[PDB]
Amino acid sequence: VVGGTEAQRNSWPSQISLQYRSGSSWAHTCGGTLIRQNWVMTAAHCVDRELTFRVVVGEHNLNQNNGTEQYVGVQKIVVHPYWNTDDVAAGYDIALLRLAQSVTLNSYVQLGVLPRAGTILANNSPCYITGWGLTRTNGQLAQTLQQAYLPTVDYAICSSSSYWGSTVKNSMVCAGGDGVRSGCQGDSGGPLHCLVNGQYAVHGVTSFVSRLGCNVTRKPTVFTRVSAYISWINNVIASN
Ligand SMILES: [Ca+2]
Repeated sequence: VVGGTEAQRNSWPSQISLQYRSGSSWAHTCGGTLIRQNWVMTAAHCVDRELTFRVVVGEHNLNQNNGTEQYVGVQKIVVHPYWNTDDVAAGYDIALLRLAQSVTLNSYVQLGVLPRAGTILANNSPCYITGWGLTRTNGQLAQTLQQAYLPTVDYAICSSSSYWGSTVKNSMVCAGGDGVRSGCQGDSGGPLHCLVNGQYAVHGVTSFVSRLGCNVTRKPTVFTRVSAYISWINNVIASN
């Protein structure tokens, strides 16, 4: 997250760190949202590579013991069937991970609340992106979980020529674009949390930013629109 501030430890208890085994250790690669005790919602693109993956819940600082972490292997990966790695702009950038064990819920580990199907936010709706992604374009991952205030940019604006044009689809949510604050590499798969009727809900799964850079004016961060996938999510969980 570029232009973020450090999240308080218990602000976003559904945020998870998706990690892969790298030698004797593990490397953070993507965010995710805990949606059942044994299911995580992430981006399809985060799991294109044939890697060994684990999920960390109750994580705050990637580089030190928080005393709150639980570590769980990924048992099964279900990518949306229409996802195409050669075409992120087509959408469908969403995947569900079934965990090998059910995690224990507490102040640091909670299920993310999802919006009702079909919900579209009015332009400029207040949201926060969270993640351990790069803190600058071509920079380094954060150590501590970061948050950035990123108001939505509706489909009509976001898909206009000076923004993202045809690249953005109605199955996506755009947020930010101020040239200062944005998602960045390593935030992919994580939540966009938006405040509606007094409650934060996870309206987005972080999907992409501009090839030109993370915080680029009029290139808001783009998210898979969770409310477009409610039936698909339920169908997968019910059949697995
Ligand atoms: Ca830690």
